[PDB]
Amino acid sequence: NYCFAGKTSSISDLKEVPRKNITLIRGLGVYEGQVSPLQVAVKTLPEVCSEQDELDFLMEALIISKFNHQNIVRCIGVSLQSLPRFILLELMAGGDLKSFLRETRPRPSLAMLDLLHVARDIACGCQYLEENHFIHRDIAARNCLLTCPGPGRVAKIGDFGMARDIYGGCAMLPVKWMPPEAFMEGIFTSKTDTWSFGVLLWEIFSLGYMPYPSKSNQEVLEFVTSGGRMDPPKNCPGPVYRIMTQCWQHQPEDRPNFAIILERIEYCTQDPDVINTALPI
Ligand SMILES: Cc1cc(-c2cccc(Cl)c2)n[nH]1
Repeated sequence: NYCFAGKTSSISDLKEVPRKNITLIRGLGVYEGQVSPLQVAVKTLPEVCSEQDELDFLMEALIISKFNHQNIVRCIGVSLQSLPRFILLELMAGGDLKSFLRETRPRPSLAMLDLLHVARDIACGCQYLEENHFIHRDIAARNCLLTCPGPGRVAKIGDFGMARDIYGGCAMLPVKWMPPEAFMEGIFTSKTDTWSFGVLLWEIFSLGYMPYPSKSNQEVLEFVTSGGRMDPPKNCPGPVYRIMTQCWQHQPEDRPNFAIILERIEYCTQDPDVINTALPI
């Protein structure tokens, strides 16, 4: 049983697709697939898995199925009555955002306005989640996807594994994306996602760098609790960095909600001094 947006659903509300219509085309590093012809992404549940795993996998399908927003990957259906168990998802030809930023890094193509649109796209999805009282818990560039690598790309939140687990270890917590109260007290609110979006904003304008580059998890933990914060990414415009620093306010009540973040991202797309800033090569 899953609840969201005022309703409770179950494995039944999902759209079961008969296994016979589903064809795998590639591994994607998750597979490209076909449904008779619709092009989809197929998330597979290993047959070698525990019973906790099985329930983990079912919840994710219910979670993503209850969202209706252009910046959240669509759930096409499921194939759970056959093995291995499939979740069918919107295909995002652009791939994940962290790799795209790394491969598309300018070299001897991509401009400041493109990064702001990605940031706006993800901020729009987070607002939708916030307005519906869903806490993602793992906003990060690795969990965002792009429709296409070229112009007119749209970014969307693509993975909800963390929100399903707490619905898995100290060395596995995304500490570098978490605010103090989260890794200290295990408190999670919409203001948890605000902090994480700030780190995501740093990932975006650093063009795919790991946050707190030379630090370890425990170093970051002690750095952040003491009040330390990352420096601007190379060439990052001031107005963009100021969004990050507002997202990283120590007290959650001093952080902006996602409506304000969107508002400030849009004001940055209207500033020539911002969008005419060159990326580092
Ligand atoms: C849920 C989902 C993942 C993807 C995808 C991941 C990596 C590369 C590419 Cl081309 C697509 N699309 N949809």
